[PDB]
Amino acid sequence: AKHLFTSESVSEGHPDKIADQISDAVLDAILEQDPKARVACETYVKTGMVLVGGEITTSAWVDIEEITRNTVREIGYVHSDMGFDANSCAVLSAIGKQSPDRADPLEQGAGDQGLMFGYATNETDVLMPAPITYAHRLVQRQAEVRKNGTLPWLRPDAKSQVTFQYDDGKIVGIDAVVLSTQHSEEIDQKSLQEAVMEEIIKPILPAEWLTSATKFFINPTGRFVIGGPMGDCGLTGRKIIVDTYGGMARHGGGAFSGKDPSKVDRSAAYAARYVAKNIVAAGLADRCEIQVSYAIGVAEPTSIMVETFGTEKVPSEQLTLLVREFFDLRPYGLIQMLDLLHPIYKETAAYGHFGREHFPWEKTDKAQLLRDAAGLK
Amino acid sequence: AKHLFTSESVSEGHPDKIADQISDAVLDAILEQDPKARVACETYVKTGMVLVGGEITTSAWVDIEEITRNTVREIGYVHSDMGFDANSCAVLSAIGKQSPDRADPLEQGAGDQGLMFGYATNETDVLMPAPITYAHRLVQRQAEVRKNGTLPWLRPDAKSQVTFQYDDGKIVGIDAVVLSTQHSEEIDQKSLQEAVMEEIIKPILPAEWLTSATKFFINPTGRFVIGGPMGDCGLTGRKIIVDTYGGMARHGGGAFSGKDPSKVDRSAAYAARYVAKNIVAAGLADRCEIQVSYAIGVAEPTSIMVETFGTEKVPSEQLTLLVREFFDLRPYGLIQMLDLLHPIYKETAAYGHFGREHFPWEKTDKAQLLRDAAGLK
Ligand SMILES: [Co+2]
Ligand SMILES: [Co+2]
Ligand SMILES: [Co+2]
Ligand SMILES: [Co+2]
Ligand SMILES: [K+]
Ligand SMILES: [K+]
Ligand SMILES: [K+]
Repeated sequence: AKHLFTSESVSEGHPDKIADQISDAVLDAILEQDPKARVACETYVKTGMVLVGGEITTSAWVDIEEITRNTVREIGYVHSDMGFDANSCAVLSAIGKQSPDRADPLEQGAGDQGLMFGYATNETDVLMPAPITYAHRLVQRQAEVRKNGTLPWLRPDAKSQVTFQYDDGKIVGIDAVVLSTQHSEEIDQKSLQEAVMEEIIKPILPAEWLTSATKFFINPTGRFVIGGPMGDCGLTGRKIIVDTYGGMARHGGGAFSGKDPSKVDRSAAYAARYVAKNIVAAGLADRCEIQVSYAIGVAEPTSIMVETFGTEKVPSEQLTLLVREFFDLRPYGLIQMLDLLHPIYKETAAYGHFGREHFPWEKTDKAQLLRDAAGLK
Repeated sequence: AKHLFTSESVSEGHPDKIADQISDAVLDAILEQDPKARVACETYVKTGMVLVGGEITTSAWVDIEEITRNTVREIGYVHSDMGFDANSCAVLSAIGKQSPDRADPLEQGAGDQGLMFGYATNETDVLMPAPITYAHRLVQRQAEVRKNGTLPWLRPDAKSQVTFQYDDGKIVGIDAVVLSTQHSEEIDQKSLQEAVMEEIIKPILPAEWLTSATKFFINPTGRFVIGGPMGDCGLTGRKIIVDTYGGMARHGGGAFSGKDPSKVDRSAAYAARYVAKNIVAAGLADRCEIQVSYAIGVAEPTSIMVETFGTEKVPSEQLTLLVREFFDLRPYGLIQMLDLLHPIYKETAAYGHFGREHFPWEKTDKAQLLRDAAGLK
């Protein structure tokens, strides 16, 4: 049966992502010097202004200003006529520093409560929903061609949204595509439309999916010239769905960036991506969504639900069974199973935390063991 | 089949909610004077500090400081030993003001792109998932008994999380309950546990659902004495799931508070709650989730999906059909259908935007017409 579904993505340099990247840049920077630092670092950015505020608990000494400005420059906001300059905006910070003050460390309990969700589906090479995969790929492409002089009239800020029509479970093709890139005053709009069609859209989207019918909307309102923080507000934790799975699978409250791995909100979610992906690369089901939860000071998850939406090749009790045998879902266990105490996190902060294959949670190393304990098959 | 599911809520005065309430307090305050003001007003609160920053476009003159402080006082943070004082914290603001500069206004296009989701299910009197209903009810109760001198040793900040076990679709009962209230240095912990059991938990949760087996965790880590902004960070748009449906139904990126109704992220989501609830009070299905999307400058939604998860009493094409006949889903249509240009919004900012019955989107006024166009039945 037909039905359509949509998902959105935004580039590096959309204001909430500028915030996400800065936070994580500070997370990495401390993790480089002190892999066991506790950090929670929420950023806010606004037209003149980056306020990076935190509670951090570490040895490390790190230069918030310098870190901030460098990140703003990588994204490329470097002159007042863009809307924001990395070399002259104000960076205020408000980071409270705490200097660091059971038998089996794996038994330490959850830092805070929470529910968190993970998905995979075999609809993609990366085991991700197609819409969120393609939306991310449009916006990536736009930062790519910007950065590499191909299309150098184009400025950082940009959104993509792709809407896919499916008949039963099966992607039929692409009903609409929308892309809106900040660009210089130099280029004008029909010429831009050809360019993004040539260079961002046609080389990313599968042709078989595009038809005579695909409604494309490229800068629909025209002249997107000042963007980024100018006239807008980024805060960490706002593009929370884009981070995940574009609205295909569910979400607990929680944001990732600027939280170190002791934070279940990040880790437990990475681990759930990891269990669900392994469940599917193993041929245990076609789609798998999984809810974990935790309660403060208990170590075991208060809840595990698995939902393979009628797509299992083994009954489900047996599934949740081996969910538990192959995975240490306790707070310190996650951190062990995925080897998290490293400065890996800024790369996460833009184009999808998931679907991207060199992160510890994307590897399908438990594939076979899951298969051949799922009976033997 | 058994499986469990969890949802979380937080009180007024959890820091992200303090932010949510302040933003919305400014939204209402302008809407009182200028119902057509465009406002987007993101707040950030941190130990000394409320930064309320915005882009606003209105006639209205309003006192951000005074508004902020009053809201902080209603929640009750009123003395340094709580962690935050409404009468002496600093309120900085950064609001850019713009003074206001097609044939059928209903045809004006979407302000921005987005996907948004709505749900109902007949699992509750209010047509909401039970977990998110009960979690909100625990935290409400805790603000209630605090505020009305029953339990006056208790301070604002608090979280609840309830985990429900279901056999097929049918709530069986409550596996675990967690509640963690900030409290004065006066009361200690065993005495507090009796009190919250007597006065917050036993009078809110259905008894038939509680058993011999219900794992209750009340202040698990003990002594929650300073809370609110002290040592933490609120930002608007962080308790985004709690706002919705606790993780039962899906989410687009988007936050509500501090956005006026021209903002699809709010409105379209309220309208989706409205269509889905009417679909179920009409007996068209048991659970209905609905995805709407929009693209910038188009007026019609780019996408409508309805998902009545095998629970329809009419086939689905016919459903999406009458989804379209009974509802004006265009940006200005939503605003018409739900009569939004009023100062109604601060009440939204704490305990659930939905499930709460005197908001324009909760009324089931299209009930019958939907029934008797759904064939006649
Ligand atoms: Co935003
Ligand atoms: Co949280
Ligand atoms: Co928070
Ligand atoms: Co948005
Ligand atoms: K964070
Ligand atoms: K959020
Ligand atoms: K907002």
